[PDB]
Amino acid sequence: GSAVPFHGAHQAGIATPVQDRLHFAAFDVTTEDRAAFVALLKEWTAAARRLTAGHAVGEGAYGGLPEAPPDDTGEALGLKPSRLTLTIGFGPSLFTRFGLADLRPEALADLPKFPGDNLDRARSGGDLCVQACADDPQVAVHAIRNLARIGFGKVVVRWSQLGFGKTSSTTPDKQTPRNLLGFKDGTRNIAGTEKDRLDRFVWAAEKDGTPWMTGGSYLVARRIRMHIETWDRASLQEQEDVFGRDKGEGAPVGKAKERDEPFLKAMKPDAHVRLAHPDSNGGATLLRRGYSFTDGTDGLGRLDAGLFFLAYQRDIRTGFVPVQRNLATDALNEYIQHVGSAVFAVPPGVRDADDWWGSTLFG
Amino acid sequence: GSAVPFHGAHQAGIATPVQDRLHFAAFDVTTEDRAAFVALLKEWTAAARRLTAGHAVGEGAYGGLPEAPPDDTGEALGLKPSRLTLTIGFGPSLFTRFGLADLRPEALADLPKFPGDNLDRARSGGDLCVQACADDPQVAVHAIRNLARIGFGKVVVRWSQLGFGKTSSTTPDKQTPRNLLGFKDGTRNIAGTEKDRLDRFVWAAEKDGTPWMTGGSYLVARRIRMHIETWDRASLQEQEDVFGRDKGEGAPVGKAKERDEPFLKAMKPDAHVRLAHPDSNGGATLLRRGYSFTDGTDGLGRLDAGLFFLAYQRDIRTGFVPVQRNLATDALNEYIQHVGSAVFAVPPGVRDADDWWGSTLF
Ligand code: HEM
Ligand code: HEM
Repeated sequence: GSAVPFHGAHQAGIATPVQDRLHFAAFDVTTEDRAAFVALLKEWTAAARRLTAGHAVGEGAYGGLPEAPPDDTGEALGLKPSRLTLTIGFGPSLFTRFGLADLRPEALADLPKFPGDNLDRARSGGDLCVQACADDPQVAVHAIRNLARIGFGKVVVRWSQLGFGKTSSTTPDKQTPRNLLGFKDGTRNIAGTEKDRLDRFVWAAEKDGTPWMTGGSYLVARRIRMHIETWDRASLQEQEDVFGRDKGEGAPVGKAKERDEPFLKAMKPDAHVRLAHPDSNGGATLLRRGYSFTDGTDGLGRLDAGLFFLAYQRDIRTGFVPVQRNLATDALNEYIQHVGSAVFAVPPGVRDADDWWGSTLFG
Repeated sequence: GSAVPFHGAHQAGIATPVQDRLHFAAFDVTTEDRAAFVALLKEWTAAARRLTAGHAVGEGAYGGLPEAPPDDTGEALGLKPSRLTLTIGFGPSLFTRFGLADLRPEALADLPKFPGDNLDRARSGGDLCVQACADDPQVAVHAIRNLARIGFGKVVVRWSQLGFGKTSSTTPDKQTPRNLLGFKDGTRNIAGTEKDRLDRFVWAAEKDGTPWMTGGSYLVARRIRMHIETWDRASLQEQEDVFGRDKGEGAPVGKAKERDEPFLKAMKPDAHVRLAHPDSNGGATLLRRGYSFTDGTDGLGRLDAGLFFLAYQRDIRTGFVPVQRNLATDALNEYIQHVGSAVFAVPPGVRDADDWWGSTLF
């Protein structure tokens, strides 16, 4: 299909079909004035309604007064909506502003330091995020560029990441995508069709303790670099032993098919799948919605490439934290490094044409 | 999703329809052994035949000996060829090695300094380049990665540039793409069907004075930063005056349709199209084939944005040089800065399955 509806009980871009491309941006707030910030949220919501339907923002990209700047910067003219979704989230640091300190959710927990972390503070944190997903990267970039422009004077862009998954024009919808290590990635995940599993593991409930967040979720972002040239010198057996699945079919060891359920005892004790599996973590289960990246080459000639990992969950303390803690001895650690991090509370959806992003928090 | 044929009188990736994604790499050579370098060119050619057909390199991505590394890194398994083209070029610095000094073509000229240039030396130059273009970014990264792996110990990556979306056209029958300033870019180019114009302006000929380059071309690459804060506060009229075309349709000033011919005297004297047009430059004409980029933020609260400009021509001295010199007074200069530069000789095509990249030189 061509467009994804913007309105709902939940924000789109979480349980809705995974699009081919990502532009993720974190913003910092520069105003102290609550009223001015609320005004921005309303203007952003109006723009998002236009963008997700394939229309220009405000009065358009051309045809207005010649002596005024155009309302829309124009680089998406002639393109389709491209299944664009725009998903907003609020960082812990937002809650030190506007008198919000007592409304920070307990489920919006600060992450501990994990072994091997090497976080760049410039590419970590942020007061706000917008996740822009679409099948055409120019559609996603146009959205971020215009939201940043509307917000100028009240917010700045802290850090930005481009990503890619599959190319849907050429690649069947049911084929699992491969990551840049060459392994199928996504086999055992929560799918958007699994209503009950979403209620149990992804959406915040009223009884969880923070009423304004009912129908929202909690997001963890990790920029994870791969040591590509080291990995490529490893033997085939070493690579398969790191994961506990074979590289060609992606079946669990001792099984024949990708979707065969794993027998954890046949994998090495520090294999990634064995450590990450819910049965190893008291039942803890995540929705993964991440994207590959390749940014260029670094000063030594090496490929700057990896996984921009995104996980959604009902509570950070019972989702990402236990699972990542259990990866302390993962065989994969030799070939990766976490170099950026942030956490966000993703509010409930925009109910109808008169609602706006953050209305349950701000009133 | 289809394959583009690899063999021909010319390399693919020039007159070919422009693909959605770019991965460009420049390499420096680290061996002094001519025979070892020739062996690398042959192994690279064999890999390129596989990659452009959607097959894995060497003996494949899996099912070999458990105790050896796979020949192919595996991340393009199950993907279509996706119009992958691989185009190789040789930089001026290459000709200081392997006894090649007297074979350097005259048409491979060093560029002069241009006013406004702020060139980063680390993201400029290179002994050789590979341009990988495809509709799928994973297919393009896979090709560059596997070529670099095969070359370990003989070549190193100097610098690379990814392009997320095209800003050029060799197919006038299809929609012209927009750059990040919001204007159509590629209306008046050279089309892949225009055989006469390609022979006059793009392909090198025997009589030009370097026999080994017959059927090849010359490439200029310029990395250009865009001052999008400054641009986004300009009025609509200011933006249109800079180019000489309207923003919505992309028609020449005063006309109704994109593809109507420009009437240059109705444009401002410093308009980009007026200064760049062949009629303003003694007939000099280019094949433009560039892509947009964004590499994160600038550290000052804004998105970074630019255009990786690529031009092909029969002689650098009669193509890019005169046109860029004429852009000294361009109104666009207020909004852009050139921050990287490289030139390359692009050899002729790989004729058949016994031929190899660079065979006419070596
Ligand atoms: C570059 C980093 C990573 C790579 C390359 C990677 C790769 C993979 C692969 C190939 C699988 C098996 C196929 C599948 O079920 O998806 C897998 C499964 C999984 N990964 Fe990772 N992963 C990475 C990081 C992480 C992180 C940071 C977490 C959580 C903190 C995580 C959690 C999981 C989970 C929960 C599973 C599914 C296990 C199961 O239920 O069978 N992964 N990963
Ligand atoms: C960021 C840099 C640039 C931008 C945004 C830009 C934009 C444009 C636009 C919008 C057009 C009109 C549509 C078309 O015919 O393609 C154009 C035309 C053209 N540009 Fe540029 N351009 C840039 C840099 C350059 C450079 C560096 C050169 C060559 C040195 C160049 C050469 C041309 C030529 C030859 C034309 C066609 C003129 C004609 O025959 O009508 N441009 N450019």
